[PDB]
Amino acid sequence: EYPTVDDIPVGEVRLYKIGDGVWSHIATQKLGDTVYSSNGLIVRDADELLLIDTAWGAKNTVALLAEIEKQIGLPVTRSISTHFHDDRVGGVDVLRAAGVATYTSPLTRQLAEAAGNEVPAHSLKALSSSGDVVRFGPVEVFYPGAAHSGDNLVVYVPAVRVLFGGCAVHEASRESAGNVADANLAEWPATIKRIQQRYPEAEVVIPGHGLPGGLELLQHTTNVVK
Ligand SMILES: [Mg+2]
Ligand SMILES: [Zn+2]
Ligand SMILES: [Zn+2]
Repeated sequence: EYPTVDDIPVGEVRLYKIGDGVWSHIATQKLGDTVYSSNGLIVRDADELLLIDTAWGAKNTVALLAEIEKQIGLPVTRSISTHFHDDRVGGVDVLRAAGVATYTSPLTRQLAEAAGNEVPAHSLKALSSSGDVVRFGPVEVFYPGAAHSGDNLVVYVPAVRVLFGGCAVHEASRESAGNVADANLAEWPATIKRIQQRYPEAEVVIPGHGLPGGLELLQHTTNVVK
């Protein structure tokens, strides 16, 4: 039932119910010859929605908003981007066009600027050192340390025990580390442990790319990082 690269053309988006008031969004994108899939999150708060990550580009993010408005029928009022790469901030200008208040960590804004990528407008201050946590509407935003990138954050929804691990967590089938050009492989194991120790009751763990699983995904990531 979970969408993969094989059932979504580039330029379409799909939503998938994870629990009460929680969906993942799934999109696709081609770099050169390779097509990938990518996951974000949608969390209901009263009569509004908080978006976690873009759908990897402006065309995908417009379609994300259209799918959200079809399937759910509530406005996206704020967004959070979980690191600086295009699959997280790519399409932030689409969000701003639509009146969305876009947030990320200060480091993510600096790194995104340095990479020539779109930059969320507002900083989540108080997310500066490994271990920092802030509450944000219906979720916690946790900065566990460097791993996939120096700035990567995870988002936990406590009501329903859902952890969006983003690109710091690999899916079950993935056996290679991936894009490690911004990675901190030395620190990635300690970062994962901080996540495991913080969210031991998580029922679902969603990676940045691929299929969701449980908490087994965290140690699987430590194994893949070697
Ligand atoms: Mg870019
Ligand atoms: Zn990335
Ligand atoms: Zn990614």
